[PDB]
Amino acid sequence: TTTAHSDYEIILEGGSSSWGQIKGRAKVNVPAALPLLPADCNIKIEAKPLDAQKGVVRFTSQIESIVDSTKNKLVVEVDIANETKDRRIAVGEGEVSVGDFSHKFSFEGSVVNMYYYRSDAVRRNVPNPVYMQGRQFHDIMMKVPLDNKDLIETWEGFQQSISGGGVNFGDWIREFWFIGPAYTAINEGGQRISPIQVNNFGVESGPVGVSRWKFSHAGSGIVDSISRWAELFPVEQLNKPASIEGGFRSDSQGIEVKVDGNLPGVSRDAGGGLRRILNHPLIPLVHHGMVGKFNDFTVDTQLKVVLPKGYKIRYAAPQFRSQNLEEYRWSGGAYARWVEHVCKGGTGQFEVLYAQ
Amino acid sequence: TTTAHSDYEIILEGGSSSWGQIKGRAKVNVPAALPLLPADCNIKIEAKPLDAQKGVVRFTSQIESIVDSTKNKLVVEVDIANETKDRRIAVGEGEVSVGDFSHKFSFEGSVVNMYYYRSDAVRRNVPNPVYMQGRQFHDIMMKVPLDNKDLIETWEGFQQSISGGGVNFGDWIREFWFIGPAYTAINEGGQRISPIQVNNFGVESGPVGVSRWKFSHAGSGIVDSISRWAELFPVEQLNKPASIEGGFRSDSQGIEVKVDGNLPGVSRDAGGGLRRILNHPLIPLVHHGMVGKFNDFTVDTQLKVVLPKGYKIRYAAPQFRSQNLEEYRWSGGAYARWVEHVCKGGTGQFEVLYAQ
Amino acid sequence: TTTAHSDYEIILEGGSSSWGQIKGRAKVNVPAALPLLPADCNIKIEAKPLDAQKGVVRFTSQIESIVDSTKNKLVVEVDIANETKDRRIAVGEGEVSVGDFSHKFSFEGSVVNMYYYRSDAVRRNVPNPVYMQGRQFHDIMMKVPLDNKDLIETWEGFQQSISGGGVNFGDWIREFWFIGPAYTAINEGGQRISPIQVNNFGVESGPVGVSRWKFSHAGSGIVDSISRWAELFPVEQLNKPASIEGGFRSDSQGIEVKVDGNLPGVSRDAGGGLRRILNHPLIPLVHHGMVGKFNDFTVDTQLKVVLPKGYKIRYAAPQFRSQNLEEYRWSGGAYARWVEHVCKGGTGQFEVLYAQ
Ligand code: BCL
Ligand code: BCL
Ligand code: BCL
Ligand code: BCL
Ligand code: BCL
Ligand code: BCL
Ligand code: BCL
Ligand code: BCL
Ligand code: BCL
Repeated sequence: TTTAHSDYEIILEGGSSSWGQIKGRAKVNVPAALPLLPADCNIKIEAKPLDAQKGVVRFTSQIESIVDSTKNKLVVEVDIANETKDRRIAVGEGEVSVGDFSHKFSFEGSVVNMYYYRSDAVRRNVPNPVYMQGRQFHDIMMKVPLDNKDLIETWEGFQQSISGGGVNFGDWIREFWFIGPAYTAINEGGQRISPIQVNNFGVESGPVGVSRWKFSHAGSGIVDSISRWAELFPVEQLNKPASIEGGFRSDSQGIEVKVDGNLPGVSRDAGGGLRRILNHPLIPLVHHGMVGKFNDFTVDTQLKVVLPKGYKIRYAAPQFRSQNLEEYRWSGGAYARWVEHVCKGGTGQFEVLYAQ
Repeated sequence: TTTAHSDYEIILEGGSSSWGQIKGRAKVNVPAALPLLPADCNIKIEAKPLDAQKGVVRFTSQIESIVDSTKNKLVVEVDIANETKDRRIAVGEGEVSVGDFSHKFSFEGSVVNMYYYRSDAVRRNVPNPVYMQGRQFHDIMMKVPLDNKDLIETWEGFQQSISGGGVNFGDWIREFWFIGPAYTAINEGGQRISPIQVNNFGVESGPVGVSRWKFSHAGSGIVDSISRWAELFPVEQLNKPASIEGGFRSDSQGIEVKVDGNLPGVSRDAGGGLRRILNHPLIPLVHHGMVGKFNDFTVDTQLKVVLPKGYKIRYAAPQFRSQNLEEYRWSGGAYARWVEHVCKGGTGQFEVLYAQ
Repeated sequence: TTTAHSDYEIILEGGSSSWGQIKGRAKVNVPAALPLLPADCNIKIEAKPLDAQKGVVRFTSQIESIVDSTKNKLVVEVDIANETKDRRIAVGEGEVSVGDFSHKFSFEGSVVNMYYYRSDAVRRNVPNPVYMQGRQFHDIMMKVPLDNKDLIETWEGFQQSISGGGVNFGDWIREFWFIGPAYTAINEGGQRISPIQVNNFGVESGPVGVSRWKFSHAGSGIVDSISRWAELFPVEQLNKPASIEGGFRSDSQGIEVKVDGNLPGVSRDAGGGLRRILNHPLIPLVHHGMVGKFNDFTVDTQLKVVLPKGYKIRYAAPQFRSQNLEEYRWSGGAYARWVEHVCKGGTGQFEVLYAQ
């Protein structure tokens, strides 16, 4: 039969901490939807405080994959900091490699989040606001050394598309950028991508391809990068290194995945002396929903939540199945149906409130 | 197991009447997709003839909900009438309230429906036309007394967005307006929303926020508000009050709903001396289809149709299961699969033709 | 219970041939999603070499349907040839008929495919490239004799929409053109349709409606008409007539279909001395995915592959169930789950590599 076997774990820190140790694992005997298989991928993300006075974080990521025998790699190292409550800045470098090909880059970017409104009538009356509409502005400057024949070729293609295309370049680049079903997923999350504005495009003197470009993306409220702008970057809680790792193996007969992290932001002040496990980000559910409906499956799942010592759940919906002091478990019944729901694209709230 | 239990009833008036008494009830042990739960909502709609000579209808609606403990209310009272076969006019007032907040409004609007074509080649050859492409133009003037700090604040935000945004205001307002997955649902129904054109925005003298704005929406044929413009407002059949009521209760473990109404338009002349139960509106099926695929379910359903005395079904597909004179019932087999189909987004025709 | 019963067959030619005899049949006891039923349709397509020196193909198609008792017919005869590796030309004629109505047409068109990039870094490292982004330009000149009242009426409507609409005509025509859920399907495949540009619209002297119009369509890589431009027209392999036939019967209780063809392009050089059955086109899967999720179903399927004499499979994923020399069969297990997957919108690769 078709069965999804999964295990999730949440271990929460108490006091003034929002930190949690999270774990996930799943295996399902269904094909992945990728038109090129097998596909294996590993991701690691680390965030460490560089300067707590200026709120500078050193964010490092490494992604390695094998897709239909092609070996890929992305490495990135970036310094991130808020400048204002709406403007964040990033300065970094990295390298992208595919088989016998590689290219290096350096960049500087500013990202400005703009909520469409501010209302005390909403703030006073909605205890847990979810959908928050807005638009977010990117201004990117990037540099790539044109140190091989392939980089020269692609740079020349962009020179032709930018000069030839005119107003069409910034418009038509969107379907090049959002390759395959990444394009389809834009509308799926109530998201919009503006045309690209080219401020600078040129070759510096070996030769270096230089560019400065801008775009905005917007959301009707599902887009967490906009609705939860401050929360998604919990620099104020980063008093030590945080890290997350994920990995999957897939082919036309199965998918297997494991995630483990230790990071701030797992819990949040819910008000009235209560705390919550953070609201589930909506984009992962909505996007995974585009693949989660291709095969009927039974659910064999368990969630384990371990609160800090002397703390207890005050409200849980779906209700936990069993308890032993600070440890709570969810399996079968209502929780298994919620698991099926969210794997298929559902965004139905699973809420956990705790205190003491 | 996961089971959808539902009951539907249709009681038809005969002679020159298109009226029917409709009833629906359903319960399913699945979470709702709302990222904020529990959520309960009740709706009541009434339409009464004010002036049959001018074809003026008094349309009143009241919606009350509780979402994650927040109490909401919408009350609206409107005078509606056709001016031409394409232009309808509406003059009304209402109130929107959320928790400790409330605001009143008055409005005047004109809505012009424009079918993209008229063809006798289509009219002569298609006995039951469904997809009809068109565009529909709204021209709205609205007034809100700015009688609290919140209204002043929001009005000021709109003053900044309208003057600052310029051409961007009418464009970017769409993702603010179609909150969360309402934005996603636009494309889902083959629907389009034009940018908003601001004709007037200002403060009148307490202070009153005044605005006049325009937009058009279009459809490729699924949009019933366009394809079935005259049919959706059966003023010619409104010789007495019509009314409909609906209510639901939902949380992360279940959904329960009941609908009951007595209204014209339930049956329609099918031609050749036959009558049909009206074609199923496509938008409800297509939109509910965005939530109906999150959990596998078994179907426990029944539809009961009661024709007027001495009338009989001449054709039914899916075929009814049983009959007793003017009463017909559908359950199990083909009908249960059609029920599953339409709950998931399917628009497959279920046709009932009757006469005598 | 709900069961999809299907049988597929592939018989491959060897040596320098890419030709294959393909067969498909399926029956499922579910309603079709069409809001007008019953619906039966037959299609026949033939391609024959007219001139191998100029690479001219005579492509003929005939489509006949009955939808809710309305009898329809489309007949087309066209001369197609590549002019360059990016530009193809078509010159043809046909007739569209619905019930008591009919109209004839003649046309000339050029279609220019434009891949967004060319990269040797991609070519050297990706053994089987799938997503290829691009845009494709249509330039159509068409003529219809206005020999009945209906043609005069529609021509007059277009005269009003073109002169009245101005810039709006080319924009709003898209929802008229992509009737019903054809509009929704555009975004679904990561596809874009540009506004129509009208170069010529007029009446010639009986009266003939004349028009010249242009549009482009683009894809993020799922759009096979763009990604696989040369492959979808295998003129170099057309040394004799190729033909395909398909037919379906559907209503609110069932769907039944059969396809049979004999055509080039069924196999392709995979490199390294290996051959593959061609990559599955993504658009059919993605589009059928919009209807394939409305009813849970069990899978009763078989695929039979017959290689040319002395050839063997070197790799198959999902793995074949059984073998007897050059004959291989897939049924149950992993293949049945892949069948369920692709019927619901999944694009997960099923790969067959063979040699000798
Ligand atoms: C298909 C399954 C669903 C899903 C199903 C569930 C379920 C079921 C539960 C949670 C729970 C939680 N999930 Mg979730 N969740 C998804 C994806 C996300 C993402 C994300 C960035 O993608 C985030 C930030 C979260 C966040 C959270 C917290 C709100 C919460 C506690 C952590 C936990 O138990 O994790 C468990 C870890 C996982 C489910 C692993 C998810 C891995 C995702 C799919 C990303 C894999 C990326 C891969 C390794 C690399 C991709 C590389 C690119 C190809 C380049 N989820 C995916 C899409 N999630 C729990 C909760 O609500 O507690 C109150 C809970 O019970
Ligand atoms: C995802 C939705 C939005 C988006 C939302 C945001 C948000 C929100 C932010 C940025 C930020 C930035 N974005 Mg942006 N961004 C988008 C698309 C782009 C594209 C592109 C070509 O598509 C580019 C070039 C950029 C460029 C940039 C840089 C200017 C800057 C830092 C990026 C970086 O370091 O990434 C390197 C990172 C990776 C390669 C992996 C990231 C994987 C995912 C996204 C991580 C989620 C967190 C995970 C669940 C938990 C991590 C825990 C660890 C313990 C830390 N964005 C899309 C349209 N972007 C950030 C910034 O610093 O601005 C100044 C910022 O705050
Ligand atoms: C934000 C995007 C990342 C990036 C991410 C990747 C990834 C991921 C991949 C490549 C790959 C390729 N990249 Mg790179 N690449 C960047 C910058 C560059 C620059 C440059 C001078 O800035 C050049 C010449 C190249 C060149 C190339 C090709 C040689 C190579 C294969 C074709 C292709 O898919 O191109 C894709 C080209 C781009 C993504 C960006 C090109 C930028 C141009 C030249 C200048 C700016 C144009 C405009 C203002 C902004 C465009 C925004 C992007 C569409 C997101 N990249 C930056 C640092 N690039 C692929 C590869 O290795 O294949 C074997 C691959 O998988
Ligand atoms: C999920 C289930 C499907 C659905 C499944 C079925 C089934 C199954 C049957 C019909 C049947 C009919 N339906 Mg239907 N139908 C839906 C929604 C609609 C809507 C609408 C405005 O939403 C309309 C006008 C109709 C109209 C009709 C008639 C064509 C026909 C006879 C009435 C009847 O039996 O009703 C029964 C009543 C219902 C199914 C209740 C539907 C309630 C919908 C979901 C709206 C609830 C709104 C809620 C109370 C308030 C929302 C407030 C906002 C949040 C602010 N349906 C929903 C989306 N319908 C029958 C038929 O074809 O007869 C020939 C039949 O057998
Ligand atoms: C729904 C698809 C279209 C749409 C289609 C139509 C159609 C069609 C008509 C209007 C009408 C109007 N619309 Mg409009 N309209 C849309 C979006 C809007 C928006 C907005 C901010 O989104 C606004 C402000 C308006 C504004 C207006 C007013 C000018 C006018 C009367 C509205 C009213 O009284 O509602 C108060 C009503 C409610 C709060 C509840 C309505 C719930 C649903 C929509 C009712 C369906 C009927 C139900 C199944 C059966 C009822 C039976 C009873 C016995 C009567 N429309 C969307 C884009 N609109 C009507 C008019 O009079 O024009 C002059 C008209 O005929
Ligand atoms: C057609 C839309 C309805 C309407 C429906 C609702 C609903 C439903 C809700 C609110 C809520 C709010 N409304 Mg109101 N509201 C209208 C008219 C107004 C006017 C005005 C002077 O005309 C003002 C100042 C306000 C102000 C406010 C906020 C104080 C409040 C919380 C923020 C928010 O969501 O705003 C939303 C603001 C709007 C929907 C319209 C603002 C119109 C502006 C000021 C003038 C016209 C601008 C432009 C020409 C047209 C915009 C079209 C709309 C986007 C649909 N509304 C009209 C009568 N409003 C929410 C609330 O109570 O939260 C606690 C809430 O749930
Ligand atoms: C719903 C089912 C899926 C589907 C499921 C499968 C399965 C399962 C298998 C293949 C296989 C193959 N399919 Mg497929 N396939 C679909 C549609 C397509 C289309 C197309 C133009 O629509 C093409 C070109 C192909 C091509 C191919 C080859 C890559 C491969 C070998 C041929 C074969 O076995 O065919 C079998 C024939 C069919 C499945 C019939 C498909 C008929 C489609 C739905 C079109 C019917 C049109 C109708 C008659 C007329 C419409 C008229 C309009 C209304 C005007 N498929 C549909 C959408 N296909 C096999 C493979 O991968 O081998 C390695 C395999 O095992
Ligand atoms: C499908 C995605 C694209 C598209 C992709 C392409 C591609 C790719 C090509 C054309 C070609 C042409 N297109 Mg175009 N075209 C689109 C929409 C249109 C529309 C429209 C009103 O929507 C029009 C008027 C045209 C017009 C034209 C003509 C200029 C020309 C020949 C058409 C013809 O003979 O069809 C008559 C055909 C039919 C009525 C049936 C076709 C059914 C499907 C599409 C066939 C698939 C092949 C099947 C799986 C296997 C066949 C095997 C046989 C043994 C041959 N296109 C959409 C947006 N078009 C071709 C050309 O010659 O250009 C110069 C060409 O190469
Ligand atoms: C590429 C499109 C095909 C075509 C495919 C079909 C199909 C399929 C159907 C009709 C049907 C109709 N067609 Mg025809 N039709 C074409 C050309 C024409 C021309 C013309 C002088 O060129 C005229 C006057 C007509 C007229 C008509 C109507 C009398 C009739 C019913 C209304 C309707 O759906 O119209 C649809 C009208 C069109 C599809 C095209 C009209 C073109 C106009 C007059 C001139 C060009 C305008 C602009 C530059 C380009 C528009 C592109 C299209 C939107 C795809 N067609 C060409 C050859 N037509 C329907 C029917 O028989 O109903 C009983 C039907 O099912």
